[PDB]
Amino acid sequence: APKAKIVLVGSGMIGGVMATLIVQKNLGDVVLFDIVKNMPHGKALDTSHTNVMAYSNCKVSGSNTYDDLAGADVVIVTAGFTKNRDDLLPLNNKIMIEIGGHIKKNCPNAFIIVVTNPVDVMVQLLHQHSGVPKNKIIGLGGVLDTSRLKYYISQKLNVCPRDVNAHIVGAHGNKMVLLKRYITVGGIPLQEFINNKLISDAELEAIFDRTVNTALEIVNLHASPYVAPAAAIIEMAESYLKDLKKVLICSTLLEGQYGHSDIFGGTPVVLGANGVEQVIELQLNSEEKAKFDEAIAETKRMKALAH
Amino acid sequence: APKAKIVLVGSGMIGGVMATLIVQKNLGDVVLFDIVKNMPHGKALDTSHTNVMAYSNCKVSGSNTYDDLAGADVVIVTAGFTKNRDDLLPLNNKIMIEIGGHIKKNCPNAFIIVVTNPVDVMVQLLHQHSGVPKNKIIGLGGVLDTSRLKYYISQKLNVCPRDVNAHIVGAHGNKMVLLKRYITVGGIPLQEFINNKLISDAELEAIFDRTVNTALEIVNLHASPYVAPAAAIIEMAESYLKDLKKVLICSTLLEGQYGHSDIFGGTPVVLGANGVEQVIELQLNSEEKAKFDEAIAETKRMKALAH
Amino acid sequence: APKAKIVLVGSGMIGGVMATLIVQKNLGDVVLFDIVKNMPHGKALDTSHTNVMAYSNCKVSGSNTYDDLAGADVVIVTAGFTKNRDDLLPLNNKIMIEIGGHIKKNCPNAFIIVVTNPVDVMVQLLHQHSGVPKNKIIGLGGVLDTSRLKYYISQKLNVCPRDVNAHIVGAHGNKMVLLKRYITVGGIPLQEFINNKLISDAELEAIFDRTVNTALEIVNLHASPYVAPAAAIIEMAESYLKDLKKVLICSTLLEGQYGHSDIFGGTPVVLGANGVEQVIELQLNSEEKAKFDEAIAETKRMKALAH
Amino acid sequence: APKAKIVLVGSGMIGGVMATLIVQKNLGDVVLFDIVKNMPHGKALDTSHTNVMAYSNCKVSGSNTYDDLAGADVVIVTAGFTKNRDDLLPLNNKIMIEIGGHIKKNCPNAFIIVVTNPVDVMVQLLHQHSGVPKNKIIGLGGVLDTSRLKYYISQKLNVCPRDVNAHIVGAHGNKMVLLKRYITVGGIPLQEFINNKLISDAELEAIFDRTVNTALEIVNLHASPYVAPAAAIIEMAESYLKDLKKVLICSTLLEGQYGHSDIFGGTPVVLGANGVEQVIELQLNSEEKAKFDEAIAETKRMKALAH
Ligand SMILES: O=S(=O)(O)c1ccc2cc(S(=O)(=O)O)ccc2c1
Ligand SMILES: O=S(=O)(O)c1ccc2cc(S(=O)(=O)O)ccc2c1
Ligand SMILES: O=S(=O)(O)c1ccc2cc(S(=O)(=O)O)ccc2c1
Ligand SMILES: O=S(=O)(O)c1ccc2cc(S(=O)(=O)O)ccc2c1
Repeated sequence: APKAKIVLVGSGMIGGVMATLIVQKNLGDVVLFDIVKNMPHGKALDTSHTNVMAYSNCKVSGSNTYDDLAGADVVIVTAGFTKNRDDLLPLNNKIMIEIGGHIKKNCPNAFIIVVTNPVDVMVQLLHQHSGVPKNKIIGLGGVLDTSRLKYYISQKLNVCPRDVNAHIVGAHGNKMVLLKRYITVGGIPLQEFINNKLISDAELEAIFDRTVNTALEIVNLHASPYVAPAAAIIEMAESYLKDLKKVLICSTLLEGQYGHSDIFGGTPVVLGANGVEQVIELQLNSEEKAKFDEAIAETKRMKALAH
Repeated sequence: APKAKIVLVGSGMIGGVMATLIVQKNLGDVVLFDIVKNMPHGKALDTSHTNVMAYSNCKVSGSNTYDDLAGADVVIVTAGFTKNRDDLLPLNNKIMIEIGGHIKKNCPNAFIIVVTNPVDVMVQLLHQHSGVPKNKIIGLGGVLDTSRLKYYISQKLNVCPRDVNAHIVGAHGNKMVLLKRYITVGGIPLQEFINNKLISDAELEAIFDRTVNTALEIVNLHASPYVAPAAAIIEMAESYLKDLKKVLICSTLLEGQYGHSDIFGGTPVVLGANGVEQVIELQLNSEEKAKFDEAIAETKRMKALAH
Repeated sequence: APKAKIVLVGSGMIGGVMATLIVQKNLGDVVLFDIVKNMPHGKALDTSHTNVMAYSNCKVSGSNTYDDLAGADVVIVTAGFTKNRDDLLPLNNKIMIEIGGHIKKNCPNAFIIVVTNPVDVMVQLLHQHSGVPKNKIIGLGGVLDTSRLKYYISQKLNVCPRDVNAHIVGAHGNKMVLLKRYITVGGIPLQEFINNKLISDAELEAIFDRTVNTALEIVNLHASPYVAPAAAIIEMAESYLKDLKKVLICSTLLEGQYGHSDIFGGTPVVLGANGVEQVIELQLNSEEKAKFDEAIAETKRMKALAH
Repeated sequence: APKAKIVLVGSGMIGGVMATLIVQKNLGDVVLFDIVKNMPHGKALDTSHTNVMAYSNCKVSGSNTYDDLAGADVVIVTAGFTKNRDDLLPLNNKIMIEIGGHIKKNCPNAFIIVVTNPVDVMVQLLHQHSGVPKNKIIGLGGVLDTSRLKYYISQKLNVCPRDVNAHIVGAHGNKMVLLKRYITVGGIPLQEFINNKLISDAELEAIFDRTVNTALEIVNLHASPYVAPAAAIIEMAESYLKDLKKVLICSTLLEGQYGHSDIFGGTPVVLGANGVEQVIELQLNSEEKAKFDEAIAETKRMKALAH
């Protein structure tokens, strides 16, 4: 059908919330692909029954066959080793290479979202091996990182979480650049709320640290982050599929923005029917740019080790 | 039932989209009240059948009896003469008085939203005659006025309409204060988009004029505005009912904000389970404040004629 | 964009709720077309601002130009004289002819939904003059008529309205065939609820009469039916657009079902990406079929007068 | 807040999709309670960030303290040993006893949904130890079991999954009673589709076996069922919270229906603001009743071993 076909390359925990949310939102047919035998068929089966509860009609099928990438409109890549961090780099590069090959053969016109960490590295590797246009591949980062910052501020301020807006750029991971100057509450600069003593500078510094360290905080609580990563990816995928043209911070190919080329980094983009319709370059000051540069340098360091 | 009871005092065009949207959103039971015999029963009947299409369960009933205000959780007032403008003032004051009396008797604990124009005048009159607390009554203005500004900018910029945020304050009507400095696009100050030549200052001045004159533009096109007014009111009502704590610009009692007391004017407020949970005072400069003052003066002029 | 283009040929009251609901549901871009100068531009403007409140991104534009049918994915026809009934027949035939011509020229691949009454007559006339395939054009009837029956029963039984299912076939209008034997409550035959004394046969006979006479009841209450007609049409259009494959009772071309050919009549169909994917023929008994025959005869009588 | 408080007693896989869906649907504040230290705080944190993506405002908090049951409006019990089956019975009885004690002390007015298997046994044990009224506690079964049957049929018939309705009664588990006679497609008896050769009797027998064995099929595919169980529970909880009055098949206290008293079994009930508002007794024939009796006997056998 002219229903979108959404192929989830990797059927782990992120894959399993993504499938669930696609059905809840009736976004398209789903393929849960994985290298593990049968498991994705089992998850797919479980998930398919929710069509009833949700009043939806999305097929959800499992796959242990790469050729099921054929005809995909959207491909979401979570496959990769997670278990030092740097030693995994060349192993995951191999995974990106193999997936990129299959994308180039089976669905060269697919919109691709990469999640595999370190995302700003893996997304470019997949970009290079899949051959897809620069506007048709992006990496998960800023939507997810900002959800934490937005949420933490909204709880202090007692407002709707979505009413806090905020920008985190450069890279996903420990070098993420939190931009205090670009935080708003109901469209109003956060500095007004600081001036008013509704939230203090010291509080915000604790929230910034908490934001950066959230994955680690969840892992030390003996859980792992996958629900919010999944919702963020679906917000991105949905903006493409429904041509919403939402402004969403994602890892995209830089061509001069922030003084950087030939690298992917986190910046606000507009996602619509044509993929990345606009790359928005924040007019950073020199102090913010210095931090952006550190993010890019780290991405470059890890990319060099990936080969 | 512990379903909310929502009483629409006035069952005209705004009333009829409001009832429709309450059912679409399953927000609560609806009473379409009006002084016109039977018409609200007819609209209510029509609307009730949509429960099937929407998978909802909201009763929708008509009423020609004020005592059906009893037990209302939310009351929305659109009743009033619309057909000079100033001569209608004392006539609509009489309507606010009569409604306020019935609210005080039948539902003193209701959250009240006033739409009747000029809203910043009528809302205070109803406040005074209903006896309800200052945090439990508000007027429609800024949500609706900003929807126009946000929408027009979003079309120029090719972004999701909701991703433009903007503030219009002071009053509804021709003295509305559009604050250029408080416009953002995906949380980013609009000035960046001006610096970048994505939108010009002259364009924005045309959009500001268009925003102010939108009711008149719709009326000269031989229609009348009621769909968006209705959606805006429901966004407000929904924030209260579901305790969303959205930041929404509404007419509320001023107690010193902007140098003004003992008057209602448009400002961002937070709407939650406790009504107006926060009144947010924008840190306006002297030039913006001068325009705010003109808005208040006009409200005061018309209020004096209402008595 | 690959957003659907939905053209509403007729921008009256039904047209105005349809546009509103398309935006609420983010279903596609909307054109409000009408022969009345400027009015559809005014309604379209009003409606467009709701994109903000709804978090949607659908263009809503007015049109006084038939060529704006070009590229329509879905066309919904409400245009026609409403103000005896039979004398309007040839006048509305002329309207169907003119619209069909423009559909054939501008959007031969559009899915068409006809509302203009008497719908079972007008839909076939449009079918003949537009040249579209039999699976790509349908008429509004059963979804709307059954909404009333389902709703009235659900109120007596104190259950979710959607949990009552029911079939009304043959034609829209006074000859509609209500099939008692095909009513269920939560999938359970209604006869069990009658056996149990939760609802009586005499009650159901009053509900059947009320269902048939609902348009007239609304009109005698000094309103007119347009909200539910609009929601029903959007349920149909949405099933096509999103390939839901809902079972919905609509006027469709009969090719032997119920002993009838070369005529449109109300029966359950399945609406998906391929239009009418299945025509379902209820296995009526001779008594039910006699009533079906009367419905068809009346449609035929009026069709003969249309030429 | 007058937001509902929903306490999930057990924060495993079912608990984690339930929390996610409550936020997606903005249904109320969530507590993920578990005996495992910190894990529910970690899941709760992850889940809380989705408020941003979903435009919701639900708190999601973890808890290792039973007294956080205080003020719960809805309590959902998934805690229990899963790893023969009968040997776990007295162990899980102990868990129901401990939970029931805390419910009686902290939230005697809560609506309770039990999931712990065997559900028809555990729900009655919790009923007895919590002291709550018979209309305020139910067990998960029929909504979930029928989702499978409805889904499998809808795929054969190429219709919207929700348009298949079906009844499975008696008990959850291997003795579930699938009632062929109560299956409909778009409200039309399934036998018509059999008469028409759209689906065969032998196909349906394979689908019935598949339905019964679905948990086992998922487990043999190296997954486990938790997504659909979660969606089904939320459909139930949502019907209560929003007073939808949906007809949903659940385990409830029998007081003579089907010839059975002093036992819980699966039957259609109506869930609204007053809990179980109606217990609906299907008018089973002697052959269907014999199978119902076997279901009850097995529940009774296991209940006897639980003490
Ligand atoms: O590249 S790493 O493996 O060190 C890495 C970086 C960022 C991450 C973010 C998350 S998040 O989903 O919590 O944003 C989870 C795991 C991560 C791993
Ligand atoms: O007070 S007036 O009658 O002049 C007045 C003011 C503002 C208005 C705004 C609208 S709007 O709904 O277009 O915002 C409609 C009618 C209005 C009438
Ligand atoms: O053909 S008539 O003009 O007599 C006719 C038939 C059925 C109708 C149904 C409705 S309904 O929207 O109430 O179903 C409204 C007007 C109608 C007019
Ligand atoms: O009581 S058992 O442990 O044998 C039992 C019964 C029914 C079940 C149903 C499911 S289901 O979630 O697949 O319906 C899962 C586990 C189950 C365990």
